[PDB]
Amino acid sequence: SLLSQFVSKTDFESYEDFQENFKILVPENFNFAYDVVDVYARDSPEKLAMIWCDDYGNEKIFTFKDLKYYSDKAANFFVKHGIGKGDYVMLTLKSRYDFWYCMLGLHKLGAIAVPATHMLKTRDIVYRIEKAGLKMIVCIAEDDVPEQVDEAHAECGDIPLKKAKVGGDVLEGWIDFRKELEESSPIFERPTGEVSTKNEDICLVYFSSGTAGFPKMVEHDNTYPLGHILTAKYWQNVEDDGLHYTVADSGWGKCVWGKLYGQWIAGCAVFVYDYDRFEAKNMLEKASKYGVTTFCAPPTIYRFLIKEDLSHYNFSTLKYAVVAGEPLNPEVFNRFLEFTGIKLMEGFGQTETVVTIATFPWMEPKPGSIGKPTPGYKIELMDRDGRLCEVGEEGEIVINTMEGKPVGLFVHYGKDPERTEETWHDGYYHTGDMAWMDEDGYLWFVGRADDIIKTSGYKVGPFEVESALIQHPAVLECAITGVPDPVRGQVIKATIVLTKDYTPSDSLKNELQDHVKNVTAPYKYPRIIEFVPELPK
Amino acid sequence: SLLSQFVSKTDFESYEDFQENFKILVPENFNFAYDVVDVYARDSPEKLAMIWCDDYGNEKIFTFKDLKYYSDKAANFFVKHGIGKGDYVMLTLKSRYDFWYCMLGLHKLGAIAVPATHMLKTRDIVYRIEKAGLKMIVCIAEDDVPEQVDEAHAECGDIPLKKAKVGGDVLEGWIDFRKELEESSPIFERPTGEVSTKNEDICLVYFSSGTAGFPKMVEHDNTYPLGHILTAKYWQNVEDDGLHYTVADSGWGKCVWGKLYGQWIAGCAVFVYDYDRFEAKNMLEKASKYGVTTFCAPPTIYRFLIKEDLNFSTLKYAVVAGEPLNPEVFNRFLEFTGIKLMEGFGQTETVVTIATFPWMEPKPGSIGKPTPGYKIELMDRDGRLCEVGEEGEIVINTMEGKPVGLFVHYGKDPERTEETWHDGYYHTGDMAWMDEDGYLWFVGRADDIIKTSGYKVGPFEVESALIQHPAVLECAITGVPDPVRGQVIKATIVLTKDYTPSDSLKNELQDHVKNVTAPYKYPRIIEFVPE
Ligand SMILES: [Mg+2]
Ligand SMILES: [Mg+2]
Repeated sequence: SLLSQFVSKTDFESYEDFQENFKILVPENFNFAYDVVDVYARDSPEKLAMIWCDDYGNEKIFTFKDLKYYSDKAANFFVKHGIGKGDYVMLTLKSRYDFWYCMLGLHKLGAIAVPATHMLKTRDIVYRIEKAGLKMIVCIAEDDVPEQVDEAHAECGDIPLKKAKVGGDVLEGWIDFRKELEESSPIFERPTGEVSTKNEDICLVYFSSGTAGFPKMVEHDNTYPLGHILTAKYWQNVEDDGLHYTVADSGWGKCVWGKLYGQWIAGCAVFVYDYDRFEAKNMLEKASKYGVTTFCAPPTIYRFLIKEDLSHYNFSTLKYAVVAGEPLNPEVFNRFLEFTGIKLMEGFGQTETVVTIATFPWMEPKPGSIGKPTPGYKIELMDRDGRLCEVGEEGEIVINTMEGKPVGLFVHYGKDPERTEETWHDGYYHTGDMAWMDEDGYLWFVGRADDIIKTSGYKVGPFEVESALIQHPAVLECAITGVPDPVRGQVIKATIVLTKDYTPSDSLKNELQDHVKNVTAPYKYPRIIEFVPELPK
Repeated sequence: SLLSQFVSKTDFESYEDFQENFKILVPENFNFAYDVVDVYARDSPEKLAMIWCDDYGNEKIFTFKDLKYYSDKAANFFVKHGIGKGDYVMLTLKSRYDFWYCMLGLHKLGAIAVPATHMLKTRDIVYRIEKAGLKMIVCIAEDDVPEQVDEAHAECGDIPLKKAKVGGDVLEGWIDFRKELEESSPIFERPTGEVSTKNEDICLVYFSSGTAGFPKMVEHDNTYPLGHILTAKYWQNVEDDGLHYTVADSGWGKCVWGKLYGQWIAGCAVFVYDYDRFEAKNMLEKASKYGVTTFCAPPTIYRFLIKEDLNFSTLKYAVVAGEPLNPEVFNRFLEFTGIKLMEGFGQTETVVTIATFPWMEPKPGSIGKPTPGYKIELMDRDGRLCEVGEEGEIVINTMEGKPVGLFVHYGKDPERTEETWHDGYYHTGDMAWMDEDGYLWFVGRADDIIKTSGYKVGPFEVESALIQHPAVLECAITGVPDPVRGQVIKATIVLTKDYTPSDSLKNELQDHVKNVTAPYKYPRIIEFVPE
């Protein structure tokens, strides 16, 4: 592995040793695709990078030599269609192996990758075209995505948006990605001089929900991949040798936390299972068969896995498992440990960061607690007056950046200096997450500082749902809030004032839920609706 | 002139006929630099495009051939420094003839021109760099502009921002624009295929004040220059081989309303007078000597002109826009010249939308009647249309499609775009009423935007500046009516524990705002309150 090249020291004897002695060593110029993937391709060509498979018996085994080859071809494909340094390209690719081709190709070119969920609806896509200034969309042919894109394109008018799809029939106005990719030269001339990437250049962007209005663009620089050394080597405890499996769709930040940067730096292969319908038994059988060694999933996924006879799939190779995204009930921890002999080690962070608080391998877990701060991240808890919190009091998790931006922290909200300044000022970046610290130094997440809702892993801005709801005739006014939930953390509640023409009923609730699911990504639908004569203001 | 190429017909007998029958014919693919400037450059090389001069003795006469030549050289200069299609480039060039080179060069590349005032301070420039994703700034060497840009760059970090200046000594990390332009090849090949421009491509962006927060990017597509056919031929009444003079700095939208697009389409040359301090006698003498035939200025300029004893024999037509017009200014100008000031109106987002056209008798103080193709309506709080005498918001009905000249969106701000343009109407935010004769009377903003001597100011631009001072705990910025200035900026301020109200403090707070943001925004009234 390349790990030792980027760190002060690889292994430590305790959390305290790790805190005192760990430093990421950032090279004068770092580009992940060139300095990790292409290095392996030359020095260890046959080293495994990725095991990919289907629910259709399709299997693709990628070495780093393979990934250099297809990412060079991908870079040329992008150049062919006028994509260059700084251009925003959206990727809606689920877990097609093409996602990895495109990411690496865009990194090589110095273009900007914008992964997005396949669940996006027309108005979501319009918003992202406009906010990012997208020059291209690369998407699956399935799930009516190209149709949603075309609808969005029509909304924007006859702009020169490039549209490439993976799979499917020939579509008028659409590029066939795989065909053109195969036709592309495997010789990509690395950009040099001023057109070459620098550490500070943006390479990756995620749209992330805010407390008011629509999702903001979290922009990450070329050193971001290095921050995931902490995520992969120290939190996930991956091994060169190994096969790491994080359950995450490419549309979400967790995909690159678990299926890309830090894993590959640490020399660990990644397992990708591109299924359409989650089946716990399918996931278990495939993961066991391919010999997955380390695992990450949200508590929801572990809930289904533990309802299966885990012992029947003698998951013999599983050596370490981590968890993040939803509240960890100790019962999930215990049942998993009783089946496997493995303790679920919880970690924490944000689209804007890498893992910032985690239960590291030298720590005994406190089931429910996110653990202790990651080295290099000066985590503090700040109250409403800008003062710091002592042990036992709730405050906002903030990151002290007075000595410089930690590796892995975002640069800004893209094209939004106002929101950036509001959230990051006077030497602290504000996560918007609330926690308290116990006497042992363990942190306990308590919720949001704002109106953002977290529902079984999904971060939801209330206005995303409110704006959808107000478009329905029956809605005069509405308020979207989260209500506590033991399993899902929170669920989305709509408090609605109906128009004169309508009366409250379960049927109408169904209709309004259905309306939301057709307007915006369906995970945002209000699970609880209450009809009221008036709202508080 | 190329006017007839772009319209259904040119001649009309009344406002009614014009409003009913005028239509712009938009080509399949239009790029102003190629389809207007380069056309004249080939078919009529010696045709006059621009007379440029100085307060310091300098004169430059530009034909269209000259302009093709230098804009081709400018395009290559931009390419050399990595500027291509869709790249935002800020131009802070006062009235240097270099503005024209750069604008046209950027159009040829399909890059995006962002003109800006020389008055921007560091924080203003940082904001624009970050909002636009600026890849280059081309600016004057004077007026401490390169210093403000350097401060801004330092604030942004090690970003790859190209910095080019016009004039001045060598600066570390700065490009010498004029030297490098002269070294650039005059051979430029029009980009084709994936690299070529389309009607829907953005070519021009202005930062424009909003009611809340910092200025928004008004983005205009490649067809926008055609909308100024209305502004130049019909409102300004320019003629083929005339000489049109609009008094406007290149940082502001009015410059392209008066010194570029519509004028050249109509075959009329533009007069550019790059002075540093305004002197009415100097302006009159230059305009007269060079033979200006048509004129536009804001009311403030007209007021200074009339305080002079007015031989301007070539002047045939004069228009006014940008500030409320007092009938006394109209009367005094008519008495001096025999020319009636014909008022027109619009926004950064549009071309001329309401005007006193040549067939109409002006009502001094009224902005006139709707431009053909702009379905101008007055709308109440209920989305209903207003009757005569009723104040409503000026809205533009776009249900039949976007009128030529209307902006595409607020760049990178779909939320603001949707808030202002939805359900078939673009909301201008300007309030007016219509009289019995159909003439429109402007009455103010629907929002908190302040307008002072023609300067649009978002209150938060001044509020954000003031709150940086230790003395200010809270503050509100509002407009108070002024007969000369339209409105003046007032700051109502709650002070901190350390400070005490005084005229010395007011002065320091005014000075502080002028150091932080463009100084035209300083609060002229300051009221200290307990709450
Ligand atoms: Mg480019
Ligand atoms: Mg760009």
